Amino acid sequence: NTILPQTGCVWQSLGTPLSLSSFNGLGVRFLYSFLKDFAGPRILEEDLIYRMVFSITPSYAGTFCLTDDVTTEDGRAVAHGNPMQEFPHGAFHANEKFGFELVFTAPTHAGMQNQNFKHSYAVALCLDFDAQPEGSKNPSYRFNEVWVERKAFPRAGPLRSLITVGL
Amino acid sequence: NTILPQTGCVWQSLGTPLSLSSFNGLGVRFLYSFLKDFAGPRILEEDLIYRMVFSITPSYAGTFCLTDDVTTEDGRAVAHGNPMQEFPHGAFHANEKFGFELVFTAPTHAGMQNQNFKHSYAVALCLDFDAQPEGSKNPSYRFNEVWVERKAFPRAGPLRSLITVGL
Amino acid sequence: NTILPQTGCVWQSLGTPLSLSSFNGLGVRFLYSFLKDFAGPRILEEDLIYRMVFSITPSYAGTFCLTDDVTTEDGRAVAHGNPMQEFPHGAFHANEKFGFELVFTAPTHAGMQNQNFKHSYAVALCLDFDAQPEGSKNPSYRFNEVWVERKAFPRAGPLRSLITVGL
Amino acid sequence: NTILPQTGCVWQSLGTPLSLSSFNGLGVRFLYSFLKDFAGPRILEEDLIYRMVFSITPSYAGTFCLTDDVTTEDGRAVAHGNPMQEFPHGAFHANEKFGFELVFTAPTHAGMQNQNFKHSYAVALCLDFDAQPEGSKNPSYRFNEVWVERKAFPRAGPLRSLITVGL
Amino acid sequence: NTILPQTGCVWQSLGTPLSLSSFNGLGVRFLYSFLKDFAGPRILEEDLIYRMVFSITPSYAGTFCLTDDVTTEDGRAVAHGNPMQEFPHGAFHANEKFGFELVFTAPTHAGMQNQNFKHSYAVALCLDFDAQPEGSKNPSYRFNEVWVERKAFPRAGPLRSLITVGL
Amino acid sequence: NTILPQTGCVWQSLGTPLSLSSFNGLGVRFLYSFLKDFAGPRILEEDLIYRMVFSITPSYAGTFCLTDDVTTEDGRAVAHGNPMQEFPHGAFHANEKFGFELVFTAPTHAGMQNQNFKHSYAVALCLDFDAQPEGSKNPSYRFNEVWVERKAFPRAGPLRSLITVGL
Repeated sequence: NTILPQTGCVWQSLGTPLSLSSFNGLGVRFLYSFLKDFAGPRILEEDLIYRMVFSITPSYAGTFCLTDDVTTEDGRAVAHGNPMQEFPHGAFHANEKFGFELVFTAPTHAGMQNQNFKHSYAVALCLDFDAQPEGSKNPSYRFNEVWVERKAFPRAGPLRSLITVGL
Repeated sequence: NTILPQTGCVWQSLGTPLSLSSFNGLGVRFLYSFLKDFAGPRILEEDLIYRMVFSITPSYAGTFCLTDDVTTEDGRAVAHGNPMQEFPHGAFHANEKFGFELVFTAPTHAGMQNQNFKHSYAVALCLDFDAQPEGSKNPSYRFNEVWVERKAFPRAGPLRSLITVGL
Repeated sequence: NTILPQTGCVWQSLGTPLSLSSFNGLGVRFLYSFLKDFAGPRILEEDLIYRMVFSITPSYAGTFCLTDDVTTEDGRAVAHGNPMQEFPHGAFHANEKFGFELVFTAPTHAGMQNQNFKHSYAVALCLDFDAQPEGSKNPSYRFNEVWVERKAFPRAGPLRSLITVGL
Repeated sequence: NTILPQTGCVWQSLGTPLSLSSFNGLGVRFLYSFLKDFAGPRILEEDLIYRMVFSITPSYAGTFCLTDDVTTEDGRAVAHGNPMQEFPHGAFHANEKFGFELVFTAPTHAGMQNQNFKHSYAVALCLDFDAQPEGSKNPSYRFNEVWVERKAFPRAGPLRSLITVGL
Repeated sequence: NTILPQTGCVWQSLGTPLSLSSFNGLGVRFLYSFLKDFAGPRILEEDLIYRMVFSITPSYAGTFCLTDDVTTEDGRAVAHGNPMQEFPHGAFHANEKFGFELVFTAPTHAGMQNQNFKHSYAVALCLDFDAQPEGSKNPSYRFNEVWVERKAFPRAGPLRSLITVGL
Repeated sequence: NTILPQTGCVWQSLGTPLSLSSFNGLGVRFLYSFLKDFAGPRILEEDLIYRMVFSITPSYAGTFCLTDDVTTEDGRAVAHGNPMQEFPHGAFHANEKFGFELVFTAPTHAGMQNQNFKHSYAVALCLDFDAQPEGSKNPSYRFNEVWVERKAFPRAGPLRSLITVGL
């Protein structure tokens, strides 16, 4: 029924949905913007990340890809490069849900340390919207679920400081 | 740092805060009203319940107790009986946080099945507010945390149906 | 001298006598009305019940039987079906004592869970009084003893909270 | 939750409450008056008695003690001696509950045979009430619980003579 | 030739066909309405249910699904929610036979106790009929077979009470 | 509670009641007329039959017996021979239920093959009604239960062809 984790790993959810705008025909969002928001326990610089799973609902049609080259000079991201070919890509229709999973690896081991997603491994997620009518409206999009696979940590409980009265 | 569960148990949280009113000088809330709201997995009729932990913030001063006899005839609960003496009781001040833990047991085993909290084991939680001024305002109260200790179930993950595109 | 219980069971008494009326020629009383009154420890929904023993003293003559079909539309029970043939039946005389024992079983094990006596196993006890004189008086009846066979629980003692002074 | 009995003993209750009067400023009651009233099985002359537990609710203030010397000449007990110092003693307030436990021993073994509480071991319980107003009212007192610890006997059951009809 | 049961289970049939009406464009029937009708032996509250198999013949075209949310306010069921995705769904044509099998499970074991189909697991079966002509006729439907998989119980035989004469 | 089958046998019921007429003072029915109607699985020519159990309700008084000689020339059976003395016989009253069991054997083994009940082992069942009033009414009779003991065959299930839709 659910995707199973590896031998010593667990899954963790982001917790809240989020909505963004088109902002000049395409939307770009770096993977380190998502990773700095998990808060059950936070993620440290040297923590290995194994997988990620997404779920988006757009309001138009277009294509998506994962790219490393992103050209921008002020605010808006204006252009990007060619899709990388170890991460999925494809096209989507309006008001339909699509989702994918990413796998991360290093030349000598499985996983990637959290600090590397900011130096030398700065992958981004780009959505391309096609139509260009004069009278129009910026096609927005909304994230419904974000998951990350980490090393196993203990389950949450209640704090002893909660108990003031006694028996 | 946190309260540890028993040998084969786990903790589970209710998820959202809630606020109620005084409603004629005292507030009563049966424990089966709380138990029908847990939703990670739901609780079934024959599931054993071991403990509970609470956290409330009132807006006046008074006393609290756990009682089995509750007299009511329409809507409002008007009067209650004497506090049971295997569950805590005490007094609280205005705008201060107090919390306690409950333990449940049977004559032959530890725990209590969920269905019994509605027949023959219908415990309630009662808050008594003292002052009676003519010009006044119904002292409200707010729950900040509710936890229950259950049998161990597997951790949540993402659903395979989330993935539409592929590599 | 006394009836012996099974290998891991004990007997328990109801504690108090009770008297009822004829109420239109016959009296009906469901077995779940008796079982909700035992109070040494109370009985829970999933507790297995093995046997029962009764003792009644009527004030007229008639017949008794255990039946599952009972027709009633408001208050009074007006008519019943045919006696079941795994439970006793017979006739009685006025101001004489009669008593019997019942045995309960399931298709795969001995006993019956307490909750079932309310759904799909709702047996009732019916007393039929014969005479129909114009000038008359409702023949009453009185229970002298009720016993149930349960799983073994520990004997009653005194509570530590009883002792205030010390040596 | 409850006081545990010794290795081969059981507890037994007296069954009914009882109320007495002050009767000239103090009330005296010998322990053999209580012991001749237990009736589940009765107590025989050579049965060893181990402990006793009491619970009283008075209607005034005063002191209580266990004494062996009691002076009386007709009806009323008029004066008593000094409290023994292997049994508790203390003071009590009006309309409050107090209780204690007694331990009995012999120079060579634990316990005391029932017949001795009448010859050479005739302990009594005395309640002293203090105030002496002209306009007054005899301070009464009421026993709420009496328990005795005995040798183990089998649990009560129903009698075979109860069953007249059959299957 | 036939579907095989699990290691310690048996199949049982409902015995009789049944016909219903459309009643404002859709028909809803809770699974606990079917389960209270098996009568070879009846089903008790704590009996585990493993599977079910159906067979229906409609008189129009439409779709079917299993849903937990059903909105109704008096008699008629007026609207329902979204189909659950662990139970089948699809479309059917007029005067053709379709059938399916359901599987039930819990977070820790296989099966579901009979009492849960009424609290917190109240699944329903809904049939949607499409056409809306002014001159029309309520599309009826008819059940041809209903089966349930249970724990093994012994085969039926004749009762000794049948034999009156002898050799 | 029920009659137990032999070491490798099972019981099977006929399924439906049936009513017949008196037809000139006596009714005759050969045992092969009953055996050709069982239909769960049908019975083959070489299948061994061990026992049979009956249950009839008449509308008059008379006698019954099992006989091999039956004289008839057209339709009606007019006369029969003497009762066999390895099968029961007796008398019955009006509107009362009577029933019996038959045992079948061969000179070298237990049982009798189904084909033999038509050649050389053609037993019949005859009911004799006594009264002969001019103004009268043909005394009818009705079978309530018929059972046969066979070799063990597997329990019924549902057919795979029932399932058209899928998950």
